[PDB]
Amino acid sequence: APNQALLRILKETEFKKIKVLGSGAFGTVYKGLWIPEGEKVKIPVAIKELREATSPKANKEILDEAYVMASVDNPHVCRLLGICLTSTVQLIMQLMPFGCLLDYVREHKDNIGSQYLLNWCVQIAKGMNYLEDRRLVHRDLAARNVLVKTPQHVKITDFGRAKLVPIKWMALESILHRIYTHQSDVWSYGVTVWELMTFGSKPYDGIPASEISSILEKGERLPQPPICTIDVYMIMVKCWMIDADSRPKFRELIIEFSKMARDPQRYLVIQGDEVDADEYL
Amino acid sequence: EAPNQALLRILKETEFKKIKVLGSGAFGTVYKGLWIPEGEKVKIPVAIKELREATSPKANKEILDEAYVMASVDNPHVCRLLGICLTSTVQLIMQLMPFGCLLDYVREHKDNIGSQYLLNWCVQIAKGMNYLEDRRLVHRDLAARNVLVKTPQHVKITDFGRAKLLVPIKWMALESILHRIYTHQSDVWSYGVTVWELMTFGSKPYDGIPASEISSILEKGERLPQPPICTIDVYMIMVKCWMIDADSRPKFRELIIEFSKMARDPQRYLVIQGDERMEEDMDVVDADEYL
Ligand SMILES: *CCC(=O)Nc1ccc2ncnc(Nc3cccc(Br)c3)c2c1
Ligand SMILES: *CCC(=O)Nc1ccc2ncnc(Nc3cccc(Br)c3)c2c1
Repeated sequence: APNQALLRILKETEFKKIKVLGSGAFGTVYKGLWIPEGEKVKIPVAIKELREATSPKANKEILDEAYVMASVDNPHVCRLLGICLTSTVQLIMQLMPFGCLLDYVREHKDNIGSQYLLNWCVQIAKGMNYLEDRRLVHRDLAARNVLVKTPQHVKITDFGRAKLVPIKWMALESILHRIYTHQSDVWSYGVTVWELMTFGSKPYDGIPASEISSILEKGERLPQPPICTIDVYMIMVKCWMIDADSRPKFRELIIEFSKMARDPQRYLVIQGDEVDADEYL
Repeated sequence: EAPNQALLRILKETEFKKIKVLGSGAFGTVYKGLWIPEGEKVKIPVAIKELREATSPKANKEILDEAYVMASVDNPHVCRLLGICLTSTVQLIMQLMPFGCLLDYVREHKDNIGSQYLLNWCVQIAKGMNYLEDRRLVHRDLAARNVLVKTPQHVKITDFGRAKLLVPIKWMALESILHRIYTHQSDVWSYGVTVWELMTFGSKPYDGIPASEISSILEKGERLPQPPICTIDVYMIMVKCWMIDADSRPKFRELIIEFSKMARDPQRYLVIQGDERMEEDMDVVDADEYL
């Protein structure tokens, strides 16, 4: 029907960049402070200035992404706050205090519980299902791209493609033919999960990126994280089937983990197991 | 309701090669090959199964459930799955058993097999099948060419293609032939023929009989005949397993016990009268040395 989600346009002077968050091949990120004009309030944010090259073809393109971060309302996907109109469009968004899901697990890894890990998997599967339900391919899904609002709430948030290269996290169809379907995302999901279960291991460490396409024919994949039971590692493997049709659908993944979420210690073995923008409104 | 921490190693194909073909089921085939972990100067003897050639997805979601199972059981009497491979058409790795199919071993060293050796295998198998019936599972396919020999002192079941929970007709119960109904008691019928197989050192059950008159033969009340080296005490247990009434058949728990009695005194139940027992480099450690 009508799709009335506001796009709010902010002027740059209202907010400044503090420290750099990460770098992508085209464009970068900052964590900064938004200070509405004369409102005595400093809102924590995240800003993305475009890849500096700015030619026009890319601008009609960067904007379609802003359209999207702006048009989805779901508990599991970040929601875009503002955008800026520099010559090279910038995008604004609420900052998530606990950082990338990838960082959070490295810093409080001695403390993460089995109950906590499954809840994140079930949540992400929902966030990805919402988009697959909305017919949309993320194409870039992986640990450094899910966020932590509170250890109890996570949200997907990079859309660099959001088409409606990260090879280690891409399906075989992708590497060889640049074919992304909803099921090509599932392959990424499978590696994203392996990421949590190692609290931050680099998938395929030290394997030159070019030998990767050949490794997968040869039939090798990522190994079994320690704290994983075989019931969990099996779902990771199924997502890596060379046949895109053999992979689980994001709808079914929500369900499978919801089962394990009921009984976390039966599937995960851990030693010693046991101002806000959002506020703004 | 205890967690399942069974490992599943994923291997890349280049790490191992197929040497000679082993056996065949029309969809799928075995192989005996050599697994060579990357640059670890070791050649491990293996067995590989490249599943049946088509990869209709429907079948892939199915082939993997089998791998889940060979992987999830720890018992001295069931082979245990080592690795799997991710070709498009899934493949499976497993520790090779040096003495081959239990069906082959008995043909090549038949003039030397002793009464004590034969009963020990029966009691062992009964345990291997009980372990599965105890974990709610039907092989559906059990027969001589599917038990293996680790050492003349240790045997293990190993083929699951069917692996169902809840066609080799000569080895199937009557419920199976007419209605495809496998229960744990319908494996018992197979067991009965598997044993008859040992007691003939490899005779083809129902030889020359066209497979289609087999369902009719069984209602006529005929069955497999008495292997010579069998006393009637042993052949009776074979017949009881062939009762048309699935409820009349012996349970795998009870079979373990019955043979354990005969295993105490092998010459009182088996008559052999030869009775008494007993260039290719080695780079090569069998399944155990490598974790
Ligand atoms: C791990 C470093 C990091 O990305 N941390 C972080 C914290 C909170 C966030 N809140 C909102 N956005 C992002 N990242 C980000 C990436 C791309 C585009 C946008 Br506007 C925001 C984070 C990231
Ligand atoms: C009698 C020929 C034969 O099957 N020999 C043989 C020796 C050792 C084995 N070790 C492991 N597996 C098998 N067979 C087999 C069949 C199906 C699937 C798998 Br991965 C292995 C044998 C067989």
